[PDB]
Formats: sequence, C-alpha cells, structure tokens
Amino acid sequence: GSDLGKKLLEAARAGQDDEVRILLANGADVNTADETGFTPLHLAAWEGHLGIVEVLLKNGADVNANDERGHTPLHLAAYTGHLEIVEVLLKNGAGVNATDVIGTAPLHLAAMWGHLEIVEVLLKNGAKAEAKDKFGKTPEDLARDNGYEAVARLAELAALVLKLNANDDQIIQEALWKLGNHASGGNLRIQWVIDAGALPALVQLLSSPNEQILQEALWTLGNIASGGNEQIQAVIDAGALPALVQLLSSPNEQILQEALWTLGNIASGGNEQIQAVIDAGALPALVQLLSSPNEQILQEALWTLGNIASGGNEQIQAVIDAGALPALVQLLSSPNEQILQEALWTLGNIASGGNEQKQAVKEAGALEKLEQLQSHENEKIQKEAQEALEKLQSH
Ligand SMILES: [Cl-]
Ligand SMILES: [Cl-]
Repeated sequence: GSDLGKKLLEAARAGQDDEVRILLANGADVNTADETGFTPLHLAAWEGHLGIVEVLLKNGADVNANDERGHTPLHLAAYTGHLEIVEVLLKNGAGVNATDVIGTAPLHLAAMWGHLEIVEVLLKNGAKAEAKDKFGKTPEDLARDNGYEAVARLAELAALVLKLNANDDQIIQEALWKLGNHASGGNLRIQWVIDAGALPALVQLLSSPNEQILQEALWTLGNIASGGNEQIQAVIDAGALPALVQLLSSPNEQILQEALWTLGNIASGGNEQIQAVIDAGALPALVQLLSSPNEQILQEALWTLGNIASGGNEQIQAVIDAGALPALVQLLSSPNEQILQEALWTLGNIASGGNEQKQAVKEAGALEKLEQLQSHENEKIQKEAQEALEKLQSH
C-alpha cells in the first residue's frame, strides 16, 4: 500500500538519485502527477537534478507533460536556467514552442531572466522569437533589453542567410525582404548582416533568372556597399563585381538602376576599390548607358563614372580610354539641370588628372562649354562649371 507515486515526486524534487532508481524499479508510475499536475520530471527540471531528469526519461517519462497551467518540463528548465536539462529535454523531443494557458513559451521564460545561453539553444532548436503571449508580449518584450536582442538578432540573421540557399524562390524572396530591411538600417545594422555571412549568398543569387530575386538581392547589396571601405571590400571579396557588370545588360530597368547604384557605391571607395571596378570591365557598359533614354539610369551611370574619375591619374585615363569624354561633353548640352551638374562634376574630376588627362578634355571640346556654363544663371551649375574649369586649369 506504499504510495510510490508520492514518494517518487518527493525523491525527484529532493534530488535523491538512488531513491528515484529504487522507486522506479519497484513500479512507481514515472508519469505520476501531483495535485496541480507536476510530474517527477517537472520537479527534477525545476530543481536542476540532471541525473534524475535523465533517469526519468530513460524510464519513459512524458517529456511534454503539462501541469494544470500548461507548463512543461522545458518551461521549468528554461525558467530556472538549467541549461544542461534544457538540452537533454530537447534531445528527448521536448516541444520548443509549447505554450501554457496564457501563451507563454519557454523562450519567454529564458528571456525574462537573461538566461542567454538557453535563449541561444532554444532558437537553435526552432523557438519562435515572434511568439506573443495573451497580452501581446514577445520574449523580447519581457527581456527588458538585457542582452537578449543581440542574441536573437544573431540567430535571426543566420537563419535568413541559410534560407537564401532554399530550393523555393518564394522562400528566398521572403528572406531577401527581411535582409533588405536589415540592410536599410544603415551603418548601425549593416555589419550584423555582413557578419551573418550574407554577402556570398547574395552574390550567388545575382545569377538567378528571377527578376524579383535580383531586385531584392541588389537592394541589399547596394546598401551594404554604402558602408565604409572595409564593407565595400567585403562586397568585392564576395565576388560581386563580375555579376554586377553582367547585369548592366539586363533588359529590366529597375535591375539596371540598382546594379549601377551598387557599382557607384563601390566606386565611391578607395583607389584599389575603384581599380577593382575597372578591372571587372564596367567602363564600356557605363559609357554606353550615358546614351540611355532613362534619365535615372543615365544619372546613375554618370555618377559611377564620376566616382571612378575621382581616383588616380591611371584610373582617370581608363575612363578616357573607354570613350567617355564625347558623351560627357554632349551631356553639357542637356536641358536637365541635374544631369548637367553631374556631368560637370564628372568632367571636373577627369580634368583634375595630369597633363595627358587635361589634354584629352580640351581635345574633346569641353573648354568651349565649360566657359559658357561659367556664366550659367543657375548658381549650382555655375559652381560646378567654375570648379571644373579650375581643375582643368590648375597644375
Ligand atoms: Cl542544468
Ligand atoms: Cl543560460
């Protein structure tokens, strides 16, 4: 008539390893429940008795037993910060997204206390970071900015990067949307995207025939390329330039615009990074796009060329050798005042080179038009024409 169930509950909670073993051998119900539904596994998880947790599971304990609140052993181990028990429970099939009667999941309980190693393990095993409880609170809400956000962000970005390798374009697309959102965050977020390993996957996606994938991938890449020179170098080192140059032949004008914007951002870096753009063969396509009827594409190519021409004399000469000057001089007759200003800036950069570069500018007939625009009634164009003529005339 011994109450083996009661004795087992008490032995499990007290950490009496030998007594648990003996009670189980004598037929105690491993899934005994107390007055509010706690099983021996609940109590051992709460108290942190790893050996007893393992013995109970070996003897068939229900890893997902619910008490009357809906708490599982995983809830209790997460709440109490018992990391090794969390791992053992998950290894034995614990429900990582189980919710109690008010919608609380194990991740909520780990986050609220700052059990950040458990947070990491739960996320690694598929815990949902956006899970909301009865009052709309996510685990992030309950963490109160205790370091949870960095751990969750690391996990969210690495999962998004892995989805870029999926074999469904819709999975790739929705992941690119979220990565694009992160890249939109500017310098305070972009390094997290780089550190998640996104750049190689983004570059590889530039071979996709799916134009929506190309558009979202380029959007993310261009924003990363708007960072510092070390971030530009990561884009280059990921292999972006040959793929970007290929896309300058795209029939899609949005892809064309985004590719030029990304190339212009890269070309806004250091001299070696300008040289990478040249070495990838971008200049022929850039010069051809100066004839584009689309003014946004025209202006984006103009700006990229001006950035390239902000480099050394040999890089300026590469622009000249690609035939840019006749097209640039033509653009000084543009009715559009933005294109006129950007053409003056690019030509001024070219004119800031050496004697050889200055001579090509004069032979292209730029002096006639620079001195004419020196008196232009628009002050901005007047400035650029003045400064450009100065660069041409100095040294
Ligand atoms: Cl533990
Ligand atoms: Cl922890």
